[PDB]
This record gives sequence, C-alpha cells and structure tokens, in this order.
Amino acid sequence: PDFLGHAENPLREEEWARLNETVIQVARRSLVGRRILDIYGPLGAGVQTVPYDEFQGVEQETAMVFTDARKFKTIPIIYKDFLLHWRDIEAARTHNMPLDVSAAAGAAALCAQQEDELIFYGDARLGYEGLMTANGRLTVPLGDWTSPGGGFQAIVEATRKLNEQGHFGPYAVVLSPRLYSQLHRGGEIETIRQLASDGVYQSNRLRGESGVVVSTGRENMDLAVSMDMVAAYLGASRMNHPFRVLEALLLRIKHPDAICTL
Amino acid sequence: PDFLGHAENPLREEEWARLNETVIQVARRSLVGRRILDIYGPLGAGVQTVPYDEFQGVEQETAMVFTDARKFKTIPIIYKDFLLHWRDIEAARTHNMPLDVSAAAGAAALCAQQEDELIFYGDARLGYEGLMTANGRLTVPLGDWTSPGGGFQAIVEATRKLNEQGHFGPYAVVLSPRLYSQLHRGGEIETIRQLASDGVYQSNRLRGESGVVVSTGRENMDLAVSMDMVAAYLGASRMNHPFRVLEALLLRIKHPDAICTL
Amino acid sequence: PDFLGHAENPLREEEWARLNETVIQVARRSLVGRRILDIYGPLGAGVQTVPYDEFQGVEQETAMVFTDARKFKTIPIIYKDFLLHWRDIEAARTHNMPLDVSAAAGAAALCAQQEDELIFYGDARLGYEGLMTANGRLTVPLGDWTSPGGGFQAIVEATRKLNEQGHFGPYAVVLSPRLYSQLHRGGEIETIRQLASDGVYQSNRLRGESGVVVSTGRENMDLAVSMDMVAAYLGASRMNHPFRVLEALLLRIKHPDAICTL
Amino acid sequence: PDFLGHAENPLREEEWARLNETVIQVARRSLVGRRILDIYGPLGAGVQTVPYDEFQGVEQETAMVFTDARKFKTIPIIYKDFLLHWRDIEAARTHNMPLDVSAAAGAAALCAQQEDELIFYGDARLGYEGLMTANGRLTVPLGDWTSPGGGFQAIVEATRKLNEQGHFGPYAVVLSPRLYSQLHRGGEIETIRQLASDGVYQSNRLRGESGVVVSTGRENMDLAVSMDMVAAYLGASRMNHPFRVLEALLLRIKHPDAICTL
Repeated sequence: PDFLGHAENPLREEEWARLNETVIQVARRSLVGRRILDIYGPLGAGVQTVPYDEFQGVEQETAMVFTDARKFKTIPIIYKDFLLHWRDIEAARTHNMPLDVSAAAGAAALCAQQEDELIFYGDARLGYEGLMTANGRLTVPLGDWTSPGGGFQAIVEATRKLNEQGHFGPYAVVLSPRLYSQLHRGGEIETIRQLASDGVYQSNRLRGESGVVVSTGRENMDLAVSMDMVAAYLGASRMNHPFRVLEALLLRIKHPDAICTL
Repeated sequence: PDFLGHAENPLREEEWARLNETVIQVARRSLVGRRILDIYGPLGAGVQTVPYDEFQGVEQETAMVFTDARKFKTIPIIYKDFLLHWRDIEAARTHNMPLDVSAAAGAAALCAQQEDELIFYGDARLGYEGLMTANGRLTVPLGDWTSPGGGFQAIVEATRKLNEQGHFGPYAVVLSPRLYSQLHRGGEIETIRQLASDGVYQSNRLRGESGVVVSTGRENMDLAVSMDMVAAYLGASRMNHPFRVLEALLLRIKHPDAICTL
Repeated sequence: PDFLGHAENPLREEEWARLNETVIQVARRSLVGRRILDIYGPLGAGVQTVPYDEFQGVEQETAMVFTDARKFKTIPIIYKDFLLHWRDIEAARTHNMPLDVSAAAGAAALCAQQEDELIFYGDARLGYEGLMTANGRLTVPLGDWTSPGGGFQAIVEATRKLNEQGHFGPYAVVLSPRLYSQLHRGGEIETIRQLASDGVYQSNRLRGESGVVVSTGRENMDLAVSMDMVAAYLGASRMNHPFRVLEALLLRIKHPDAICTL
Repeated sequence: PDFLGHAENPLREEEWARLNETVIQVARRSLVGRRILDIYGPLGAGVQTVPYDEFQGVEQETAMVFTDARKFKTIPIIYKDFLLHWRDIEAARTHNMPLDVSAAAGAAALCAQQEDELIFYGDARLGYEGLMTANGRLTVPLGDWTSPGGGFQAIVEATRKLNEQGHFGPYAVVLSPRLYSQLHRGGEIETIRQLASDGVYQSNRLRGESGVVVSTGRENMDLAVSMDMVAAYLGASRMNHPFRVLEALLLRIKHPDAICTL
C-alpha cells in the first residue's frame, strides 16, 4: 500500500526522475536568459550569499584589520507549489500506468517566467537590478522599425556605442515581442544575426517597444545559480502530496556599461 | 524513543494490526448492506471510476469510431478522523501495556453508519442513487402492521409484484426500526424468513414506516468496493498522531425493478 | 498483450476457475430439483442417449436375434450466451483487478430456471415428461388451505394414497409460491416437514394453486446429468469474447405412480 | 502447412513485426497532431476512462463523503479492417518471398486521417470537443492573405491576443490547404516559423479558409493515448485472415483559451 502512513518517498525512483526531467525540459524550453548568460556553476543549496563584485586586492606596533571591499548579495529563491492526489499515485504503481506531471510542468513554466522577469528587470525594493534597469547602461535612441533596415541601423548604432567603451566580443540581442513582430520584410533577422554572433532572441518579459544588446562574457555578467530548478516534497497534507518546484539564482552585473538598451 | 522526530510508523506491526482488526470488526458488526449485497471484490485504491451498466456490444473507405455506451461513475470515499496522544503510544511500548483503540472504533462506527446511509439513500446532488430512491423500483401500498399477519401479507404482495417482472430468487427484506418493533406477536419474523431466504434485517438508516424487499444477485445489484475500510496515518501534527478511517465504495443498481419498497 | 490475435485461452487459470465457481454457486443457489432428485452421476459430454427404463432381461437350427426392450431418450442441452469485452479482460490482468462475472451469473440463473421448468413440466413436442405432466401420477383433490390445517390434511391424504401402491419412504413436497404464501398460521411448515423427511420446498416454476409430493429414491426417479453446468468459450467475434453457460441433463421417471400432484 | 486449421498466429514473428512497423510508419507519416500535441504516454489497453480536468483538492459526529470534482471521459477507439488471403500467406513462407502489406498501409492511413479529424473537430454527439470547436477559444477576424504579409499580420494579431491571457510559450500554427497554398510570395513561411517556434504545419482535415494557433504545453492540452496504433487478428473467417488496425486515444483541452482560430 504505502499510502496508509506518512512517507519519506511517495514516488519510485523512476517517478521522481520523470518528474525531474520534465521540470528541467520545461525550464530549458521556456528560459531565454540561460542562452545569453554564463552560469557560475551549481554552487549548492548551502550557499546563501555571493560576492557581487570582483576581488581587487588591498605594521607599526599595531595589528592591521583587513575587511573585504567586495559587496555581497543574497541569492533569491523562486518557487511554485502544486499538488498530487494519492489515488492517482496508487494508480500509477498498481496499474503500472504512467504518472501525469502536468501540474509540475505548469509550475516549472511559471517559475521559469518569474526567473526571466527577475533577470531582465530587478525588484527595486530588495536591491536586485536587471539588464533593463542597471545604472551605467548605455542607452541609444530608438528608430523607426517599420522602414526596411531601421532595426538594423539601431543595432549598428548600439553596437558602435557599446564598442566605444572597450566592449566588443560576440554580441547578443534580446527583443520584445512587439519589436520581434516587425521583422517581416524577409530574412532581416539573419542580417542582424551576422552582427550578433551569440544570437537574436525574443523575450516576452520585455515590455513595450524595447530591446537590449549585451556584450557577453564572464567578465561582464554572470548568472550565479545556487541550485538548479528542481521539485521537492513538502510533506503529506491530508493524504494528498504537495510538491514545490524551486530554483535559487542571482544575476551579477560586473560591467554595467556592457549593456545597451533600445 | 522514536517520539523525538517525525515518524514513518508510530505504531508497531502488532499495534497496526490491532487497529485494523478492530476497525474491520466494528464495520462488520455495524454494517447491514454487506449481508444483502454482493461485493465486486476489492478493486484497489488506484481505481477511481467504475461502469454503472452492463456491456452490451455494438467500413466504406472510412474508419469507424467506437465509443463505449456504458456509463461510468466515480467511487465515493467516506472517512472519519481521530487522534492519538504520543504519550499514550509511548506508554503502550515501554510499559508493554495494550493500546486503547476506542477512538478508532468510534470512527469506524460513524463511517459504517454513513456507508449504510449512502447505500439506502443516495445524494441527489452527486448523482448517486439508493435502494429507496431508485427510478423504476416497484412500490406496493403499505398495510396495517398492527393486525396479526399484516406485515406477512405486505411481503407476499411485494414478492408477487416483484415476481411479475421476472425477478424471483432468494429474497432479502430490510425494515425500519419502527416496522421491526411491530413483530411482537411471536415468531412472526420466522414466518417471513421462510419467504425471504436471504434474510430479514433491521436498518436504522431507514426513515419512517418504510421497508424494502430486494431480489438479490450480481446481475441485479452490486457493491463495488475500491478499498475496504482501513485506518491510515495522516502525518504527525504537534507531537500528536492523527489517523483516518476511510473506505471507498459505490452501489451499482443494474436492474432497478428488482427493488420493491413498502 | 495476447489481445492482438485469436486466442485459445483469453482468461487465466484463476479467471476460468472464478467464472466456473460463480456459475456453479448460482446454479446451486437457484436450483430446487437437485435437492429432491438423485443424480445418475456426471456421465460425460460424449453421452448423448440414455435408457429411460429398467433392464428386465429377456435355438432350433436358427440363430436368435436379441434386441433390448428398454426405450432410449436423448439428453437435452440448455444453454445461455453472454459476452465479455476485451478491454475489460485486459484491465483484469494488467491492472491486477478482479473480473466482473455478472453476465455469467445472469446466464447461469436463466439456465437454472429453464432446468427447473423442464424438470417440473416436460415439452410435449420433444417427448419429455415432467413431474406434473407424467401419465400414471396419483392426483388428489385440493382442499381449502386458508383454514388451519387444510394443507396438512391435503398432504396426509396425498401421503396415504401414495402409500396405497407400495411407495412410502422419505417424502419430498414441492409447492407453488401461491401455496407457500398460505402457511402464515405459524410453524405450520414444520408440522409438514415431520411427514416429509426429505423436505418441503418452494418452486417458482409451478403454476397456479398446485403442488407435488414425491416418494424419493433412485428406483423411482433419477436426474441423468450428462454434463454439469459449465461455461465454454464460443470463439472470439470482433475482438470481443462470447461465452456460453450450458448443461446437459434429462429427468427419468421409472415409477410414475410415485408422484402425487395436488 | 499450418493452413489446415484455425491458427493462433498465421504470420511469423518477422511477418507480424513487418506489419506493425509498416502501420507505425504510415501513422507517423500521415499524422500532424502528434507533432503539436504532448502525449500522456501509452496508458494501456485496460484503461477506458481518463480525467478531463486537473486535480484541485477539496467532522462533527458524522463522517464526510469526498467525491472527486474532476470530470471523466471515455477513450474512443478508431479502427479499420482489412483482409489477407491464405494462399498469399502460404506463398510468403514456402517461397520465402516478402509479404504485401498494402492493405495494412491503407487501413493505417484511413485510421490516421480519422484521428486527425477527431483531434481538430469533435463529434458534438458523444461529447468530444476539438481544437476548432472548443468553448472559450480565442477567435481573431481573418485578413486578406493575398496581400504580402497578410498572413503574417493575422498570426501577429492571434499571438498578441493569445498573449493577453497569460499564454505565451512556443507557438504552433496549423493551416488549411487553402491557406497554405497562399504563401507563394517566397520564404514567407520561414518568417512565420520565427514567431511559431514549434512549427507551421498543413492539415487537410481543416475545412475552408481556417487555421489555428495553439500555445503548446502539457498544462494546456494533452493527447491521452490508451494504446498506440497497432494491427490485431480478428480470427480466421473462411480460410481467409481478417486483421484490424486500431488505436485508442482522446484529446484533453484543459485551458481552452490557449487556442486561437482564424
């Protein structure tokens, strides 16, 4: 039975691994920032604060007191809860029928949307900054995208001004849906991907007529992931089984002038 | 100790088996419908819906689409909660003294009363029907039971009219307490048990001056039991241990004209 | 799978044995003639004709030709068909859930009703006789059963006249429902069971205000059962599985004056 | 010989596996909904009903009765019959020559056409809904597709309105042949595949000047496949061998506002 008491493990090893791979594949399919940002590895669930800066480095009958000049920030956690019926779990095992993980997929999609929202825009009340709200970014006037080549000229101007401060490298462009739906002239996206070697992507979190061009590289910006998106058991409730899809991560912008918004 | 942390199993194997047999014996002692109904086996906790009908059975350059004409209904669950103190459980094991299962017995009795109520009368809002509320039943005018033989004549009339549609077989009679308390003439119940071979029983769920005669048989009516009455651990609360006596079952009336109410 | 082709055995050994025991128990619960008749054993499915009489027993330059004076009669077969869905059988095995045998139970009940009808009344067009239609039976005028002891006096008269031809022995009485529903005076059935040692039974096949008293014994009447009631597979149809509950048996009345109808 | 009697298996293992792979490849080549829908696994032939909703989740001297609020629907079966001559099967084995499976291929193609018809349009008499007939779908006025970019603008409007309710994600567009034959301006399909990441497909079941855009994901819509398309033996007829290509599946639309028809 295994349903007549509180359980350490309500699902079998294969059921947990089908819940985890579904969560991971939904996250990979719905996340856009992981394709333009470098990951500072999976640090571990025990890591709570990370340095937001780079380490620079620095007696007469008195000892010296050395304190790190680097600033530290705590890693936020984004989570979403869902529930599984116990009779459905009993049906998976005794009938030998697959388990439905639609609730887990929906929770993972919502958590991945929240992650991209946090990456592109910060919070302004917990101290977190985003790519579109960082201080020091380079901002270029927008141009008429309806004309053939207006978006190309805007990207050229953005690239040139981002170059003028010593940031070149492969470039990555992320555009709002309202800008992305104006590239209908033909293969006009392919003549912007030749200036953006890392890629041109569409982000639904971007609001209004806005886009961003970033000079990629670990020296400019990282995504410190304390723990990757995963599903965890919150303990049985009233015979039913609640689970939580959670991920802990932070965005570190070390060179705020490597970002150029439109 | 085993009380200093959350537990998979707060009771020992013998304690669980003394809780389960007490629940089963209370259910058997307090249930009347299991003596007049045939059980469609213990289907399992994974079974959630069952067919309410019997399977009857049923190209030109086009494939055919076959859908079952049988109707399906979901199996209801009846449950009752009780609580066990942790110090009392510690006293069972360390003092080697029996455990008190009075709360479990009371919960089982309440759940068995609810089961009989659901069997005899449906719900009318969740779609469930009962023996006294089914459409198509055969209803006979009642007679004066105070006179000697009035109940016998009522049962004879009920039997004859139930016969007139091809339903004979061993007959089972279930009477309300107010009808059962009117058989004081002597061994008058024993001259009705000779017409009802399956038995004459008393049911406290029956309301008013009412009774029922059923032509027993799997072809006429079944009691699909997804899972038998059992006690399950709902997880530790604040050091204390809540348990739930639960049973999942449904009543299937396939020949509604095999039932005759008084 | 085992459902992707025509099958020798659609059910497992345990499924066949649960179909067979259900058929047998329904037959035993619904048959009344097997309690008053002696069985001439299970002869076998290969037996088609049986002698209807008892063997009594019976040269000048010419051989003699001996032909048995016993008459022979062919054993009738009573059958009823039902159907099982293939998806339900697949659900029994893969889900490990019990199989529903309600159709088999209904077919067995109908076949058992037909058997009792054939036993009590013959056919008159295939040559078969019954207990209530045999030539030579002893018939006694009926009496008013409403009066206290009228049925007892009728049975006494029947017993005395059945005695007057050398037939005593344990007596067996079978009454119609309309006669059986007139024994409400009290334990009046128990004062007739003291004259009928084999038993007083109720038969729904008997029509009108009629009953029968038989002097039991193999020398007077037998029930030759070529094959007992059993379920057989008629071969797959269109993915679905038809089965047949069948029984082959005949009633042999060797002393027609050992039967007394009311 | 093996043709002189009824057979469990008229074909050899390799012949069955060449009949099954041909059926599967025809289904894969002729099915379009399996490329835009997520499959709720092969549940098994024993599964007959599935929940059409998502599980949400929910004493005083009285037990509580809990009934699932989820609605259940039965899984339809689509089948097509074909026939194989016995002399042709004998020729496959004794001559060691390949077997012709053209009839199986045709039956699989017809069954796959019926599956797509059922997916896109329901039945309206058995309770099944489709992508083009669901209640709650988002419907956008159509535009002149002859003009260069009219289809692109229609898809942009559909995407924006489907976005306005919280459904973004990879988008999948399915168009009727009469709409698909109007993309002759050049690589205009490739500038709509940049807004539909899951793909733009053509469906012959769509009628008139109609198309659909769906926000893919298990949380929005699934295709519960009880059993995949397979060929089964219906039993020998008159020396000849009939087979049936059958598939049991249902479409589950849990978020009807994730669908936008043109």
